[PDB]
Amino acid sequence: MKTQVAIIGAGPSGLLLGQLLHKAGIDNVILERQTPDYVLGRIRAGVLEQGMVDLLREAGVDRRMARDGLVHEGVEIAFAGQRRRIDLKRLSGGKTVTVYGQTEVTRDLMEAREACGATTVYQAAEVRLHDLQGERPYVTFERDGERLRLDCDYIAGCDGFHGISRQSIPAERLKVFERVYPFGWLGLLADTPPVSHELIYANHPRGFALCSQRSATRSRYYVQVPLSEKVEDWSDERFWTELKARLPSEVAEKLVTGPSLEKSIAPLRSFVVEPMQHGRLFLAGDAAHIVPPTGAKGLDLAASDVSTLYRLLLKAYREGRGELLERYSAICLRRIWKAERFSWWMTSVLHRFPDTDAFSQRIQQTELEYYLGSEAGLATIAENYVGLPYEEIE
Amino acid sequence: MKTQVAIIGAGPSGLLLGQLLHKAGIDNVILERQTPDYVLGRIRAGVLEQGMVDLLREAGVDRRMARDGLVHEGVEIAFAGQRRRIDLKRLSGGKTVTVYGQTEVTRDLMEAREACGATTVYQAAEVRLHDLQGERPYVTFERDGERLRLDCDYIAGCDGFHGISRQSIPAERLKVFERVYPFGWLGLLADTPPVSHELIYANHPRGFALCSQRSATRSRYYVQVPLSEKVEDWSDERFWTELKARLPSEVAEKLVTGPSLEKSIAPLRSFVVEPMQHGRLFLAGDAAHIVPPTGAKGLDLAASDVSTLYRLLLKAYREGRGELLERYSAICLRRIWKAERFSWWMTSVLHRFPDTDAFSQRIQQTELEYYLGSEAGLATIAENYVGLPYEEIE
Ligand SMILES: Cc1cc2nc3c(=O)[nH]c(=O)nc-3n(C[C@H](O)[C@H](O)[C@H](O)COP(=O)(O)OP(=O)(O)OC[C@H]3O[C@@H](n4cnc5c(N)ncnc54)[C@H](O)[C@@H]3O)c2cc1C
Ligand SMILES: Cc1cc2nc3c(=O)[nH]c(=O)nc-3n(C[C@H](O)[C@H](O)[C@H](O)COP(=O)(O)OP(=O)(O)OC[C@H]3O[C@@H](n4cnc5c(N)ncnc54)[C@H](O)[C@@H]3O)c2cc1C
Repeated sequence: MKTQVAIIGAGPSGLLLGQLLHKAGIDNVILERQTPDYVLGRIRAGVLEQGMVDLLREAGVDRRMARDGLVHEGVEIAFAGQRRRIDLKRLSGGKTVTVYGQTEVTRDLMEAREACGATTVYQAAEVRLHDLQGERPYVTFERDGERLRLDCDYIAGCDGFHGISRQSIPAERLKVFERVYPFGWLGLLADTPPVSHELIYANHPRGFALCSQRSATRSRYYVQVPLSEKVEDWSDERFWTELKARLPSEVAEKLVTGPSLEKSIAPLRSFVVEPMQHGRLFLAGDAAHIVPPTGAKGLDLAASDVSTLYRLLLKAYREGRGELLERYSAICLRRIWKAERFSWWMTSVLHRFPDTDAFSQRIQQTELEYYLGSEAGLATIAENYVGLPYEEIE
Repeated sequence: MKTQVAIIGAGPSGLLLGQLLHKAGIDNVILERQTPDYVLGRIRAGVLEQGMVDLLREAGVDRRMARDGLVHEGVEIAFAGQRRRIDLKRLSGGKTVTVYGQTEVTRDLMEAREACGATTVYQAAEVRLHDLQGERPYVTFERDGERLRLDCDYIAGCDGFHGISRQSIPAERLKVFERVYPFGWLGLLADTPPVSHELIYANHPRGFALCSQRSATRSRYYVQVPLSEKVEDWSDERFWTELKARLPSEVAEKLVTGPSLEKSIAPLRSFVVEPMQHGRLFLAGDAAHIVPPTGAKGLDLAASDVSTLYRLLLKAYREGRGELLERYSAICLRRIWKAERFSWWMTSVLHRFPDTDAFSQRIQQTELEYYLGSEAGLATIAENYVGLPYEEIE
């Protein structure tokens, strides 16, 4: 079998690269280990920034987001009795963030790709990548017991942290940067009206909590939990009590609780790999980099990687200027390390850390009292939260 | 013997409190373990901010600083080949910093106090503090073998980190916050014209370096050195070679070197104690708090403590409103913890740390690439470097 671009993974990154390219006359095939159903069970992300809003419009898939997504102009941080709002519209010069669930984003792109008739093979087993430094790479895989060959020009690894494509690169050609954090986020999605018009992040003695939303009648809540915990030990009851124990009393009394639709523990991680390419293989999104979700940056980096990868592949097919695709990693990593620093600062000022000594607790709070009470301090959080500018290409 | 205020220590803090009070008709005695000569051998500080410039004028001791001090409008940070200037005048709204040596500051106040005839006892041995929670405290001490009694109303501990007065408080009434850093600053003062019109701070692979000045013909240089080192192992030659090894090549070639006037290793420390008072005893300056010299904040906190202590003692004697001196610590500590966070951030982004793993080196550099390339990021360093506002009293 044959195609121009082969994309491994059909989550936000595989599907958006796939769509942008189909619209530009550049053929592509997506390969996904799981089912449409299993991919849609993953609740993940609520907050989108301008880059990803503009790209979903560039791929003509913006309709349901323009009606149903929520434009937010501020967010609140709760610490030590206080409750402080960062006005993102004015501390960043008009930028806002968009609340629209990741399940929904994925649904819009799964419906769009289906309508145009571009190839997608779900349940594609044991994907292997071959001949990466040659002029004609290929993907082998198994569909219902039969082992098949797909030839392409170029391969995009959009397959997440556990995907086969970063492990398909010689480990000596790669430099891994990692930090594991001693906690996870216990999440709980409920069909309840949210506790505030805006998102509330909270540093509490007992550990972190976050009040998010998916729409006017759906809510997403997290509490920081230890690496030892397991979801079957946190009953809906247990959770709501602990979430209320971590909020300002006049937020917790206004809380409308209800039964979970979904409950799960995500571990926290900072991960970068350099380079983000090998030969004809280009890693994008979570294949190449993980951030802790505290700063809402995961989909911010997927969109700029994908925007950069699409823009350089157009130049390579429409324009014959194919030399420029070796500029991929250097363009991407400048943006990855600033969103990685933002995601770590966020994480470390808002979570409770094991065997923190007296001095560092005091510094952590003073960090929050400074950045939130200073015009310039606030603007450093706000321009990072709404996304920094994109980079020059040529 | 008797006085109104007794001040333990005749460095920048004891002398400035002492002077301000003599001018307001409030009598005071200073007690100092060492000699005038030994106190003046201590080279310490080069950078002063607006609060301390204005206070030295309030105490009428500003003359030689107005002629001889240097007004600086920017400072430079060197990291990874780059060399970036923070314009402090415009990123903070007109504020500047003053380069004038601490030896000189102390000399101006030792000469002023001498002219007015206010009491100073140098070589005062084994100062003990007695009866602190009573209505009539006193200092005992020994002058040339004879053990003498000094009665006062109130005592100011302006005696540094090693002073007897913080140890004179019941250890249970105190909460100590401390961080020891795994390095020191090797310093070297030379009678050479400085390498730049402005101060250069440098993060280099080999460890930290700083290019400072005392005037157009005198220079102050430091290199970060390990806690194991001893000054007799660093010859002037050894030092100059290492300082040149840590600078941008086109700074190191322009360097005019020469023999040391002074050479010494200061260990780095963050220290806070809460409260900053006990009964009739009020700690000020370095008695109460230590910062690493990276942010030039030590004399910034001495001046606001002293300004606050003077202002509340005037109110207590001129106005009979003596209740307000229990507001001392809460007023001071708000300013101490923001200058302590600034001094730690500074310290950790610019020094080389032991068993730093791949991820944190990358974050440390990304910290520097962000704060220096963002308008808001730069303003957070600049308003902290020139000193934040002072606090409301009433
Ligand atoms: C709790 C949580 C909250 C988050 N909240 C936010 C938020 O508000 N905002 C934000 O910006 N980010 C957030 N994120 C991050 C965001 O969810 C991710 O960055 C996003 O899912 C990345 O898209 P992706 O397509 O690159 O990878 P994924 O979404 O992981 O998709 C990769 C796909 O590849 C498939 N694949 C894997 N291995 C193979 C293989 N061998 N062969 C074929 N296919 C394979 C997988 O089955 C999967 O479908 C959050 C993440 C978590 C965990
Ligand atoms: C390398 C270095 C560089 C620095 N650079 C700067 C800079 O550029 N800018 C800045 O803002 N800060 C800087 N500082 C900090 C600044 O030097 C200090 O904060 C400053 O000396 C504090 O003044 P002080 O009077 O409170 O304490 P000190 O200056 O320490 O004086 C206290 C005095 O009390 C006396 N004393 C002690 N024990 C007793 C006792 N039992 N009885 C009686 N008297 C006693 C001592 O002998 C001494 O004279 C630097 C410090 C160092 C170490």
